[PDB]
Amino acid sequence: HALYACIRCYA
Repeated sequence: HALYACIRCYA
């Protein structure tokens, strides 16, 4: 949804 959570998700 936002770039930062996308990062969280892949991490």
